[PDB]
Amino acid sequence: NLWDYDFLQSLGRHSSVTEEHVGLAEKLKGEVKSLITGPMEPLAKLEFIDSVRRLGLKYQFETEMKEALANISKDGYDSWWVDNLRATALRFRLLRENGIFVPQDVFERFQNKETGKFKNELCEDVKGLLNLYEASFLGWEGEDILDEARTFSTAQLKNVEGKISSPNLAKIVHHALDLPLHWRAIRYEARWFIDIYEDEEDMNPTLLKYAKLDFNIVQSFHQAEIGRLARWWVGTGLDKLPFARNGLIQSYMYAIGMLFEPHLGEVREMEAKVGALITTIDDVYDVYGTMEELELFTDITERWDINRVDQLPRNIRMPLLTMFNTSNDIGYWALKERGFNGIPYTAKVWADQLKSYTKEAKWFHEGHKPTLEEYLENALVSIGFPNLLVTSYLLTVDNPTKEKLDYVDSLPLFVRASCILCRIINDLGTSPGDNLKSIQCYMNETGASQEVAREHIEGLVRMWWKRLNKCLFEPSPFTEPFLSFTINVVRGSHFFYQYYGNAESWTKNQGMSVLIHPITLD
Ligand code: NI
Repeated sequence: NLWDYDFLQSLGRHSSVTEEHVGLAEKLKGEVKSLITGPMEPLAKLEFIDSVRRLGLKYQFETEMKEALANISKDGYDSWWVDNLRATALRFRLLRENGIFVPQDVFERFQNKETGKFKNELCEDVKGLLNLYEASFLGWEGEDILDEARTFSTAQLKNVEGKISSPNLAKIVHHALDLPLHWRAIRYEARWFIDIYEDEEDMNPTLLKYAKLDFNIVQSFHQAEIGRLARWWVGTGLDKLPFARNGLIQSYMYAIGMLFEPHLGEVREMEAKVGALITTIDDVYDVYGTMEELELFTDITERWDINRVDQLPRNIRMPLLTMFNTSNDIGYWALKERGFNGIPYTAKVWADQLKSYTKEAKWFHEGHKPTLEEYLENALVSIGFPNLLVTSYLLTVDNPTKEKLDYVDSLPLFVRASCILCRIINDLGTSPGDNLKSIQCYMNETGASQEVAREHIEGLVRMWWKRLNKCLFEPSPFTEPFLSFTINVVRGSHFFYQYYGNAESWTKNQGMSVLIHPITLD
C-alpha cells in the first residue's frame, strides 16, 4: 500500500534486481551505444534516438545522441527530410532538444503563401501532424509559424484521432493531446512508453530489453530511498499530525519528476525532505495556525533562532523544528561533501517562503484582492520552487561560492520562469470566492469570465515555456544537472496537475507502476 508507512519503511531491505541483471545491463548498454553511433538511415536514426529518450534513457547516452544528431545536422544530403512533414518536424524537434538550432522557416513550404495557414493536404497525415504538434512546443517567442503549427496540429489531431486505424498510434495521439512530450515528466513517461514501444512495429528488441532492465535497476535505488525517507518521516512524528496526509510519498513522487537518476539519489532524498516539509507547513499556514503562531514561526525562521519555539503548540513546534533541523542537515551536507556551508542559503529560502505564506495569510485576513502580477510576484515564492531549486543548486554546483549561490537565489529569468510555471500550472489544476489564485485574480482584475481568464493563464504557460526554451540556447552561468532540474520541475507540475477513475486511483497507479512493481522480464 503506497500510503502505508510500515510497507514504505520496509522498502529497500530486499530487491529482485540481481548482479546477473547488472552484468546483462552493462552488455546491453554497449550495444545500444553502438546502435546510436552506428550506421542507420537518418530518419530511422532520429526515430531510434527519440525512442531512447522516451524510454527514459537519454541520461545513459546523451553524448552519443548529441554526436549522432550533430553528424545528421551537418548533412549536405537533405532530400531525406525536405518536403516530408513527419521527417522535417522530427528533425526540427530532436536538433533543438539537443542544442542544435533549426529555424521555424523549415515549415514555411507546408503553409499556403497567401494566408499563412497550413495546407489542407496535411490534414490526414497523422504521423506528420503528430510530429508537427510535438515540434511546436520547442518554439520561442515571436516564432509565429510554430504558434500556428501548434493551433493547426492540435485542431487536426483532435479531428483525426477517431479516424486512426493503428490502435498503438491512436493511444499515442490521445496521450499527446493530453500533454505534449516536451511537457511530460521523464520517469513517468518512460514507464508508459515501455509498454507502448513493445507494441510498435519498428520496435528494436535489444533497446526494449535494455529499457526494461535499466528501469528495474533504477527502481531498486528509488525503493531504497523511499525506505530511508519513510523511516526519517516516521522519526519526525509528522506522519501523525493532522496536516498533509501522504505528504512524504506525494513529495517523493514529485521529486522523481524533477530528477530520477541513481547517481543523484542523495540530492533527490534531500529535495524530497524539503518538499514533504513544504506541503506540511503550507497546511500549517493555510488551516492550522493562528496569525500570532504564524508570525512567530516566520520570525524564528527569519532569525534562525529557536529560543521562543516552546511558545508554539506541539503540532506547529514539531514542523518548525523539523524544517530547522533538516535545513541545517542539508547545509551541513554541502559543507562536508561540497566544501561550502549551505545553511545560510537553506535558512534564507525557508524565511522567504514563510514570508510569502504570511503575505497570503494577511491578504486573506484583510480581504485583499491582489492583481494577477501582485499575486504571482508572491505566489512564485509560495509554491516552494525557489526553495527547492536554490537547494538543488547548492547541492550540485561545481565549486560553490557565495557569488554563485547569491546569483541563483536572486531568481534570474531562467529560474523565475520555472517558479512561475510551477505556480500557474498548480493553479490551473483546480477544475472550473478564492481571490488568491491565478484565474480568480485575473477575473477580479479585468472582469473576464472564468473561461477567458483560464485561456489567459494558459497563454502565460505557453509564453514562459518559450522563454525557458530560448534560455537553453543561450550561454548560461548554470550547468547540468541544474539546467535539467529547472525544466523538469515544470514537467513534474504538468504531470501531477492535469484535469475514467479518480485522482486517488490515478496517483496510486502511477506510484505503484513507477516505484513499487518491477517490469516483468522473460
Ligand atoms: Ni481520445
